[PDB]
Amino acid sequence: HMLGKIALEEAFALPRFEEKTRWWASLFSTDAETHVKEITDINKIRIEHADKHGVGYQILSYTAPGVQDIWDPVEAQALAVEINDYIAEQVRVNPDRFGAFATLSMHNPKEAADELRRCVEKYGFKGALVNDTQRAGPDGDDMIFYDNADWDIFWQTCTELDVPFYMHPRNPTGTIYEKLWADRKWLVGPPLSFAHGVSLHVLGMVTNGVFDRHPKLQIIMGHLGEHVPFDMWRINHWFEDRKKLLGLAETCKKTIRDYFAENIWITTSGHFSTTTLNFCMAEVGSDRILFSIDYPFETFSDACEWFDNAELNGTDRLKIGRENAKKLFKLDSYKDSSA
Amino acid sequence: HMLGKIALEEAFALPRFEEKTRWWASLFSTDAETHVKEITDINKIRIEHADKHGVGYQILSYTAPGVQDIWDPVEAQALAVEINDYIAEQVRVNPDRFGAFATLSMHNPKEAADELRRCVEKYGFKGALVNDTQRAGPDGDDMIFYDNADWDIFWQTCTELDVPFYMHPRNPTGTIYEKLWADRKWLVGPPLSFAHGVSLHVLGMVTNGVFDRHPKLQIIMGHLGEHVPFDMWRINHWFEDRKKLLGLAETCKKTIRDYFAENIWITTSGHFSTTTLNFCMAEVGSDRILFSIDYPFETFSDACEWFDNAELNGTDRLKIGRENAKKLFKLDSYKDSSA
Amino acid sequence: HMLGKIALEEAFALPRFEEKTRWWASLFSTDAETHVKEITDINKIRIEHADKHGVGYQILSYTAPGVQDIWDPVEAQALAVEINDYIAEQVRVNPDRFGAFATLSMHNPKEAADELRRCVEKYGFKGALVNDTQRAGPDGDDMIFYDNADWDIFWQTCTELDVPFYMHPRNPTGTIYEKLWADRKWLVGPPLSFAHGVSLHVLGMVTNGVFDRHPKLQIIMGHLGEHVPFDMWRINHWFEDRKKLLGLAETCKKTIRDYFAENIWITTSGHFSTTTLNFCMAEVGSDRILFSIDYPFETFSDACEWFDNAELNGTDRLKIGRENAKKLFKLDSYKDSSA
Amino acid sequence: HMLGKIALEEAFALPRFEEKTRWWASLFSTDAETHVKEITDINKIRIEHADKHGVGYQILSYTAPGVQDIWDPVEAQALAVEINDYIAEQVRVNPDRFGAFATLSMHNPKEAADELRRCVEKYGFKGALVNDTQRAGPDGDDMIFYDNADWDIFWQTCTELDVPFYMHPRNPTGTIYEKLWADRKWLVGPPLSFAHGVSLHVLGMVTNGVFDRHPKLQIIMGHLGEHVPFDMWRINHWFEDRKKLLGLAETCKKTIRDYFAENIWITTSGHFSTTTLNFCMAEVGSDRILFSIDYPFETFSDACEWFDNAELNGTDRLKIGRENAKKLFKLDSYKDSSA
Ligand SMILES: [Ca+2]
Ligand SMILES: [Ca+2]
Ligand SMILES: [Mg+2]
Ligand SMILES: [Mg+2]
Ligand SMILES: [Mg+2]
Ligand SMILES: [Mg+2]
Repeated sequence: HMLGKIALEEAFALPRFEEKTRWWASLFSTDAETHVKEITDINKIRIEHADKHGVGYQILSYTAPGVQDIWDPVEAQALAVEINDYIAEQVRVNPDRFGAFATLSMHNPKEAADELRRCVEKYGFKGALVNDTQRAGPDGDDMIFYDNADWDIFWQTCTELDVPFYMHPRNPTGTIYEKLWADRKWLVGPPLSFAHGVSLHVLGMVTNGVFDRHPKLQIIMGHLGEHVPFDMWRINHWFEDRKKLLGLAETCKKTIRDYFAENIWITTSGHFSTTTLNFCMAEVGSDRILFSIDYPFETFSDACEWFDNAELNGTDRLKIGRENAKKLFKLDSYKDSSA
Repeated sequence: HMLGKIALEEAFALPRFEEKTRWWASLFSTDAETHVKEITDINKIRIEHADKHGVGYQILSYTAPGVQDIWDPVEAQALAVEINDYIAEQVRVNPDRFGAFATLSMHNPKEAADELRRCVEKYGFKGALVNDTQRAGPDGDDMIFYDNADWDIFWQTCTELDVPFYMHPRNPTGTIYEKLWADRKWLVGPPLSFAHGVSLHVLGMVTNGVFDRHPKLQIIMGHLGEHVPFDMWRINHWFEDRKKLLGLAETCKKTIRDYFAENIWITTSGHFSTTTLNFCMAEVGSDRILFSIDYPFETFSDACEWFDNAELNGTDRLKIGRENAKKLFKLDSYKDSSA
Repeated sequence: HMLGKIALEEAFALPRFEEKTRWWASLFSTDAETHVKEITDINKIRIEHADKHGVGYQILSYTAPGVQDIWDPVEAQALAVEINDYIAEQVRVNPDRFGAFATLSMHNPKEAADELRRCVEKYGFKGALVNDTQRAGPDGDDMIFYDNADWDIFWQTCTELDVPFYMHPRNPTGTIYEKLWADRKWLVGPPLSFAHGVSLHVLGMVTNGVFDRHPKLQIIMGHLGEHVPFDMWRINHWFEDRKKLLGLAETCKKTIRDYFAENIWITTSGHFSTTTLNFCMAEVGSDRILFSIDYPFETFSDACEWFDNAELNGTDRLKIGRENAKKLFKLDSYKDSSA
Repeated sequence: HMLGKIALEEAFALPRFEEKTRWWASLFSTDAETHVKEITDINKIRIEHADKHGVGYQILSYTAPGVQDIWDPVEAQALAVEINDYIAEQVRVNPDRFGAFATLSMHNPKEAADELRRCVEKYGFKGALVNDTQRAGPDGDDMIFYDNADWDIFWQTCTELDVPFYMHPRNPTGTIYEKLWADRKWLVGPPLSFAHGVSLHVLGMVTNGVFDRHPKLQIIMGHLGEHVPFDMWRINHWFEDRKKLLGLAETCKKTIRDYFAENIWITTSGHFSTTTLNFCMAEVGSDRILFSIDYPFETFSDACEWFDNAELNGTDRLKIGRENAKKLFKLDSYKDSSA
């Protein structure tokens, strides 16, 4: 019933990466042929789906693992630039229906800062979406986290442009994959490993003071917060009543609840559960929750039939469905934006 | 107000390991001197606390990381035997207040099976409590998981004795620690890493068919299920609607909800949140939730004041507080067991 | 697709009361012709609905206001006897699909007790269902309540036979209707007036000591408890911390939560809300919640599609759907009872 | 330890009505002497409580049953004028701690509108608080409801001044008390009768079109909405899917959820339940929930210790504790308003 919804965990892939798309689809799709067409399509099938399910605006982003899988910094940077140029041309076809997040190589803070700036200033991109850590090292076995002082120049750019950063998952790779996941591989992705990566990274940003140095910074997590709201009580207790008396306070000046009120957002991507949504409204607050889908790994029908029909007060259905995002991303009018 | 409560995530340490106890306390306690005395005491301070807070019975278990930190199999086995002999003598002082879980070396399935059998048949231990994977390899960088066919002999022993297995966390070590945790070390333990280990292991047991080969097996998780109930909807969706059409059904014959109804238990250790408890009652069911404390990392006061005073229907307060555990562990009478 | 569900707020009417049936339908049905057919049918339409929606067993009862609308005691008693004899003959056609509640005139405690006893002993009825207070007095403007010593012989018959009593609503009538409802007539029935009557009556039983004199007595309320769970905290507070220091304790010896654990049941009739069900699971406990429909005022489709597909743990879906009622009504078998 | 909280179901009585005050206290207080002192005090005991419990601002109102108990219209109106003049003088001593609601005789719409207007324009009162229906008729056994066209001039005055109307309960009286309550008298007041009256009246305003004729009108209910949120699903179902196909749509143009998003507020007075608050956050939305106490029938300690320490996200703690009310009542400053 609700129209003008905004979705913002919505992936695309370059047409020239069909092999990579099919490999990823072999893990996460039950219809590879349909998946290939849907993840590459922008302006036809995606619009048909959105027209049928009351989605007015979609903020598109590059599929995982995307650029974060690329450990050669020169190749990674060139791919990020290529993807951003590509999607900017695609969204120009229907700008009243689509915006985009920047795709970044995260090998170098200044390089990523400059490319984010290019995307926002040249193309009007709405923020950045990065698939967790950047693979690095001679054969990609290292990983680059962004929760340290080397990345201050990048987070300062996010706050200067006043745009959010969506911390999306990626698959485990290298030694981590071999040690923890190969022998229980069906847990890779949405069932468990994705959330383990994102929650580690975002709570690393918390405990390493990123939101203290950059109190304006907005970080978004999918999948109703990648487990974190479930342990809001336990994290807060073990911070305020334990670790904050042992040294954590030196690099973490506020409570986990403060950071969720001031800095962190969660979306409903891939987690179409009213019971869990209700629990998140208590632990995080409806003001900090955004509707999203996770297309094409999830269907518009599943996400939108769920949300349109969920038992929910009308105030929060409007906020989660579009008004929260309209404010956060400073959106102009779009289809059914005031319907 | 409720008396005769049962707690079963309650740790002790051997008096001769004071240095190890102090190191662990430097991470997880704000009063090392009191912690040292409390984790070694069995029959005096522990009883004073329990008498003040309506705890009739405690099932004791060895502190983490315990034997799972020991990668030399000969040393590990000898320590497990030592600990079990020690605690059996300690609980004989007040058997109406204390039982114990077996402490095991998990280097070898048959060895662990035999020691569990010794503990149950000789000492009347109530089950096993193991701190996640067993460190192994020449310098302890390897880890032994129990979700495979080599461990069938061990899980068959659990079901033959009809006793549960409590999958407790341990700290990350070796390469995993260096790669994921050293640069965000305040997340080690209760704030995040503990739950990541246990949930991986237990969901590995699920997806590798342990509960299919051993449908009577009962596994217990602390900390309200180590995130898993939060993603019950998402795991079930990505199993039944995705991975089960891609190959998971070959080694996983039931739904995640079936396994929580038939095989898995959660406790309230270290997670004194009525809002989260309510959400777990919806996702898991009050019949599958056990009260516990996590002493001495948590206080009796915190856990028992919370639970005694939580808004809760009287049926579930009695079940979670003691009647669920009385049935699961086939308990004879104990202090206030019918009060 | 749970099978073998039990529903027990399921109404029929005598064919000879068509004019009265059409008047009730003019208030509470959008399709009077289908309503007349459905409320008078026992063994065809009703069975077809149950076959399509996984309902194995239904306990049938007489429509409201029913005998409680009849203020002439002789006419009322003869009608009750007629109804019970009638429904006994009809449910003989499908004893594995139907049981019945006794229909009673509640003008006289001994008369009602004798007729309940005849129904149970002669016909195997499962209990009694009564539409709130009995209309009485010259023109029916008086009300007979059952929460007093005159009714002890009746409550004792319920506990002796060990069958429950379903306190169903009826419409407001006479001076009460004129004074409170006529100027806001769209609130009559399920929107408000029904719950106001039942909660008054049942909380009257509580505060007048009925469950103290008859501790084994089981009372069932529909519609998730007619508001009472919403105020569980508030009622308990204003009893234990206020009124029970001013005189209530003289006739009310347990807490409201005690009575919901020991004496009171709620059903899901006409209240197909998972959010509200979850809240009742917290305030009342899943052990004390029964599935029901409220057919034909509600459809099988609405009730069963909601419950079959509600997000709920498997343990509580089985209990609420059938196992709670199977135990309460001592059902050893019926269609799909162990499906 | 949230400071600057706003409470607004906070009662006073005139010193000259001591006998009436002691009678009300005999029903609803366990300490009559303290009650008399607290309900008549404005500027000493009340301020001390607020200083100790983080309440910056209180909107005071006259005790129930108040002017609504007075069936002589001339006496009732003179009493209202007296009360408003009185409380205006008392709150001048602490304008950064107190505002007031108008006390009204509701015998005549124009008379009430004129007195509300005098209170707002002359004294800066914040709205009106009325104890349900106005007693009227020879011996006060009649009731005046406000959900009809006669009261349009009054509702228009509320929207013109842009101030809300608090529908507070009163005791049942006369024939209604005798017929429904006298034989179960411990249910009178907070346990049940209060909510039955207020929900009847407010849902009467809904179904008689008051919010359609006056879409800007704001109505406040105490006690987490007097049961209505519990039946949000059921009311909405029986309106939109039943009664609105039989005639309700002629005088009721929006859904019940619409009216709770646009016109109706609930407060936490006398209902210090986080479980129930969470449920109301789902059914009503945190934006429409206001903190309040119900002093001196409830203590500051109970209300404020509950709310200050409730598990709640930080965003909603600030909104419910003060920011919602700050916006509704256009408060630019008061003690600790931005603390
Ligand atoms: Ca006919
Ligand atoms: Ca005096
Ligand atoms: Mg995604
Ligand atoms: Mg522990
Ligand atoms: Mg019914
Ligand atoms: Mg009040």
